[PDB]
Amino acid sequence: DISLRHVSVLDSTMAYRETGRSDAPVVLFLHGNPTSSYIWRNIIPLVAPVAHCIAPDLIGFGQSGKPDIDYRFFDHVRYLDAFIDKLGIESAYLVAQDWGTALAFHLAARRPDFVRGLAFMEFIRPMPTWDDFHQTPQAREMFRKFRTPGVGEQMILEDNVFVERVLPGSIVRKLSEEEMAVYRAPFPTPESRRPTLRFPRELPIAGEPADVYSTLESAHAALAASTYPKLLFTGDPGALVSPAFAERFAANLKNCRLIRLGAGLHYLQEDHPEAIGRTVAGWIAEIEAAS
Ligand SMILES: [Cl-]
Ligand SMILES: [Cl-]
Repeated sequence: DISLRHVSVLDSTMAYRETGRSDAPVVLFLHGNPTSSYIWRNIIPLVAPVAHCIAPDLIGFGQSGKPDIDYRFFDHVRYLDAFIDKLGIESAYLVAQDWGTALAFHLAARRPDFVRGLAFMEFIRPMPTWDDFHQTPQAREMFRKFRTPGVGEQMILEDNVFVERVLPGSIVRKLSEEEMAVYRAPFPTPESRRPTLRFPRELPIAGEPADVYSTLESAHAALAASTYPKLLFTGDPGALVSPAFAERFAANLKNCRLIRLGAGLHYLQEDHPEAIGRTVAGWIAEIEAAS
């Protein structure tokens, strides 16, 4: 059974999904834009036998509160940090996708000993040019429009394009009507959609925004030097991560195994939950037995 809980955090509240035996290591699942802990619903039960699974809804997403903030990357850093402290988590495996990987990389860079292992996919990295972002002309044009004043507000705040187009368009299988009802539930109003507009405007592309760009460059330098166990999952063709890029990226990290899932785009949990869950569970069991 998965439980949906709430925990007071800073000036607001955060929801999180929880399951697993509490005497096992913690695994923290970190979603990105514009999902929530719901995207881990078919993975968490498969890791539950070996770990204490904790999957928060980032502030402003899912069933978490909606404080009056900018929802910058650095805001998410503060709320996630506060969430981890409030639950008393002193060390954890991290499982992450999209902006959840930026949060995971930055957490690991600040507290390297916190990470028991990092399983990541479809991750954010500093992108020196627009040619380094994604793979398709239509994605490049759309995210350029997100980052254009006025245009981005119309597409995302008024028309909810990140939830209604980018999310189902970046998954191979068809989402059910109920699944899309869940994913749009946090975002019924223009004002509620602010976090899904701020995130693409935070993506580190061509040096902007400079603070995120610098921060993720440092995070990736720490990642490259780190020696904790790592799993990089990839889809084909993928989206932010192509198979060929994943192969080189993992081969240039220390202690990183590459898992090729097959047909996938950006939100790989919706196309390969059992492969991801079973692989993570076996990887944790391996690492825990090795102690
Ligand atoms: Cl996600
Ligand atoms: Cl984004």
